[PDB]
Amino acid sequence: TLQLAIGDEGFDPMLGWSHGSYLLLHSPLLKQNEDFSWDSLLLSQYQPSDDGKTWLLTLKPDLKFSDGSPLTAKDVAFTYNNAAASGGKVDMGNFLSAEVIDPLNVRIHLKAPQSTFVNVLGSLGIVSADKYNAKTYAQKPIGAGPYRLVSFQPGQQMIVEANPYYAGNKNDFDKLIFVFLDEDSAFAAAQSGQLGVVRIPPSMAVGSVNNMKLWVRPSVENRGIVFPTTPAGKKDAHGYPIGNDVTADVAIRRAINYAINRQLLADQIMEGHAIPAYTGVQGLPWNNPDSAIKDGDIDKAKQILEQAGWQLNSQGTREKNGLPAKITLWYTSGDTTRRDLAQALRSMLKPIGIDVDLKSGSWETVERNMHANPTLFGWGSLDPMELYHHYSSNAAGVEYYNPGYYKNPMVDKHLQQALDAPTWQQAVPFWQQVDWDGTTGAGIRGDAAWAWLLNIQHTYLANNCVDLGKGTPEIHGSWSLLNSIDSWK
Repeated sequence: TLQLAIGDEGFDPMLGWSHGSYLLLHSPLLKQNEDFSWDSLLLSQYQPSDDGKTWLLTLKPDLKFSDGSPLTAKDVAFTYNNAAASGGKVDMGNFLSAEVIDPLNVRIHLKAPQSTFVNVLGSLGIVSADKYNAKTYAQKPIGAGPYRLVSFQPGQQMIVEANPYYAGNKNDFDKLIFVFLDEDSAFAAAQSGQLGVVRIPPSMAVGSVNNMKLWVRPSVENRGIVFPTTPAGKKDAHGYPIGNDVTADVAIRRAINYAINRQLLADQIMEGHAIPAYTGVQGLPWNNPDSAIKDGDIDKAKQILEQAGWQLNSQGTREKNGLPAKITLWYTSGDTTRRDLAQALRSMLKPIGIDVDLKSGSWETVERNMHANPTLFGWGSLDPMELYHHYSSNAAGVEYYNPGYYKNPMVDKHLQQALDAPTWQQAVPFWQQVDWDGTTGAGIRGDAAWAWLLNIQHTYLANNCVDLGKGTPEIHGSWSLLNSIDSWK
């Protein structure tokens, strides 16, 4: 037994993998290693075709779900076909269909080559063709994860037991209880010795708890400001304004990037539980290894602005051809740390004479303003596909992606070369050129489409006897701790 307080309450793999909770009870076909390569949990073999439009998957013969029913090609095919089912929350634009070849073999058909399809194999949990959404009386959820539901009490707790049919490696906890608490009850329960693990906010200045220690775990979770890259004038299909005449100037974006002191933001806002990020894929293999800069450099930021024609006007604000550098940074309301960061960003930019006003609202309000204004966002992903979402001209203005309508046809070309690669390892050099290819890019040396700021580290208090192990950096989502669950002792 172990009791954890890692966040509130779903577990349905068809809702996708933006959150980690599905991993308690379900399993994808592959699992990512700490070094970013893939291990097969459920497959003996997988192979893309040379044209890249076909993948063949071979299941191990001895697979069952958590109720003891068999996990077969049919289940994998159903899972993929159904996740692609039209009003689905999973992104399966490039996927066409999954065919059963025999009970141990599935062929996937894609519209075009996609090096990142390996990430879908390693993320989409496999559900039962027979049992998924059957709504049968008395039937618990059925998956192939390491645990199995025993009981669920909304607003209170969940109890699970080790899944005896699990294809992977068992940990040392036969039973887990996940309690759904508020921070104060969490700490009281932690001090009482009731809880063995508690997620705490990274921005908390945590002290000592009795018989507990602090684990700081790396994450892909990040923060950044995305800039409108074109000038004002146009509108989108809902009448929302696109462009900003100030941030359309690359000198502004570069200057802001150089002026911000990331480390200082880490130490002052996030209690040192963050690291500077200069790109949206900091720490990952597909990060360009020369994309970092020496920041918190007001002098250099100033030179940058002067050489591009931004001169201090009489009001102490930078100006170019009668346009003063007055911008509004929009961010989502309801989180005091996000406000703190927004304010810090204003205060760091005053000294170079860019006047940043602050505005928050609901998502719905932010949606209307995000194409006309620099906007603070939190992203982060273990999938390089994310670079395409940020920087492809085809992602421009699709939902929350590429809100700044950034378009650079060389970056499009490198994204496409990365998608065309035959392994993710062979894609890496092309993903890296997205930032900078010797001549152009999306990154600071090139178009500075963003001011990336930080990667957050996730923080947990754990009883002294608990080892949370290792894994990939945690996702940006709730229950992100579970990526390491097969290695708890």
